[PDB]
Amino acid sequence: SMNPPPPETSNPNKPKRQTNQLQYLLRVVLKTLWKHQFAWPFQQPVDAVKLNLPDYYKIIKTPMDMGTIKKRLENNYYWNAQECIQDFNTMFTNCYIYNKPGDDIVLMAEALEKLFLQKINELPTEE
Ligand SMILES: Cc1ccsc1CNc1cnn(C)c(=O)c1Cl
Repeated sequence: SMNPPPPETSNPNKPKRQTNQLQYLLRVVLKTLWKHQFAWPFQQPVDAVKLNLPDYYKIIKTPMDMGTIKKRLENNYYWNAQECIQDFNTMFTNCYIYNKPGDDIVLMAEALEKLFLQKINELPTEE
């Protein structure tokens, strides 16, 4: 079973903003997670072919990854911070739903999620 098309990172029909919260989401939140030692499995869409996960996209119908989020932030895809926060949460949720407690990938997601929560706890108020 092939990979699906990746999530959209460009859509000229979609209204966009550059906001201080979205800037924080790139400069602080994404940056922190991206540089982490456990970031690598999450830096691009799950390649179900290479990774021999033929049931992945049967189970996971809203795929998300930090490669996609990074592109969405750098290319100003979002209207608001909540959209981006939802993408991160979708990414973590997918990992927990597909895998089992104590799997390496789940421990990796937990570490990244801890940092995610720490950083969005201090999301600045809108300017
Ligand atoms: C590359 C790697 C590292 C530990 S397990 C694994 C392959 N499978 C993966 C990869 N990424 N993600 C997000 C998954 O949920 C699954 Cl199950």
